[PDB]
Amino acid sequence: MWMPPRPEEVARKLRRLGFVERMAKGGHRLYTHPDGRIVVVPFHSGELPKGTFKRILRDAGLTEEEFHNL
Ligand SMILES: [Cl-]
Repeated sequence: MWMPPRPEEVARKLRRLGFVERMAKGGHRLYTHPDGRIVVVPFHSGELPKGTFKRILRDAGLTEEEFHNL
């Protein structure tokens, strides 16, 4: 089963990989990693739509596995 992740849990996992928050405005935050990945995450809702979660994984350069273990 598809379990919609919470945006703040996604942000904690990104931060554990070395992404750092560079903008916070309008209920969104933009995170960059030293290797140049750039990821925007919406926080206005408590859970992310599937497509937004899959956009975040794409832009973060992650698989589901790596994601869940952080
Ligand atoms: Cl980990």
